[PDB]
Amino acid sequence: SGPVPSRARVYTDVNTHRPREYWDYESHVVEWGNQDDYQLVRKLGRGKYSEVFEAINITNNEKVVVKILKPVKKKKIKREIKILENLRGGPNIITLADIVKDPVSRTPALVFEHVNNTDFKQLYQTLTDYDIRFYMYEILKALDYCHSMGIMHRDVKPHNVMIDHEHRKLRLIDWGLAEFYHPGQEYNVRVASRYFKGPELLVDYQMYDYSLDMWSLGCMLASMIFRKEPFFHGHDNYDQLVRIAKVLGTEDLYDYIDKYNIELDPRFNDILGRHSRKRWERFVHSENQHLVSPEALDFLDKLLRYDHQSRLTAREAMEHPYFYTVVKDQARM
Ligand SMILES: Brc1cccc2nn[nH]c12
Ligand SMILES: [Cl-]
Ligand SMILES: [Cl-]
Repeated sequence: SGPVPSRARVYTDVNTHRPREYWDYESHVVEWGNQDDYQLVRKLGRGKYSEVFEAINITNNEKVVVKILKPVKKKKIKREIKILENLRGGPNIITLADIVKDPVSRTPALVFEHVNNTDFKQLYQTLTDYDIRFYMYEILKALDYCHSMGIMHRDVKPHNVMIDHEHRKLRLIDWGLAEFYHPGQEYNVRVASRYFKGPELLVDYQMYDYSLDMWSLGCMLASMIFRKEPFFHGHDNYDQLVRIAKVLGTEDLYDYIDKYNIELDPRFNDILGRHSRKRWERFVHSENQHLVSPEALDFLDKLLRYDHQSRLTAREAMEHPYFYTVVKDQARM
């Protein structure tokens, strides 16, 4: 018969208990402002597939970031707006300041609070042990918040984390793939960037939850403490699962597939083979050993599980011994 159903271990019913308007983004009515309140200063480098500008609010001479929404379903645009409005003011969440259309092209754009175009990817292979712990804890505050608000990010990766290293400030950005969690909803598995895709995405298990973000976070942590970018380096989406299976082992993979009665794409039958679960010590060498501790490996091991239900929640992660010194230093401000 079909795949075995799954529910989030935490924040399972939070959208059900909200008014319909909170999560029913298709029925959201946007008041569209005038892009002529803003003057674009310069294009920010965000890849071939993104149009983001530094701009000035000409009324108050404030710096902002403008994101021009490349043509895409109006439903996706409402979804990102409604999620950004719901999360506005949450810890380490980017602030949506305005929603505007070009008066001529009528192209929709999002206006955000200014952040420097310094993403985590530029910094996260040069950090101290303490700074990896510090910024991981700041990312967890954003994830525990959006999860508690019934939202999964689904595109957690270094490029989507903006850091002001001088002020030790972080923002989680690009909510364009984010969704509301509803118990029993089957989601699109064609989300996230290859190297950060959870096993649920790779084996086509659609009834996933907030725990997807916790896999992505584990991939980022592994890349940082082992200085191995990316940690799971697949040629394509099929090879991605093989790269995972060569570390996590095939026994736990086939147990996962059996537990949720997953129908494994036939292409997997040749390429997964048979692999032991590897000890993390295998990835430790003289140029990363200063970032690796028993605490870091214990924490990483609890994020990188095939079974999405087994992974730490954001709040459980924030309680791990890996963050004791960060928590203590925060309480003393
Ligand atoms: Br770049 C950038 C900056 C601020 C918010 C953003 N949301 N998506 N990309 C963003
Ligand atoms: Cl990235
Ligand atoms: Cl989607």
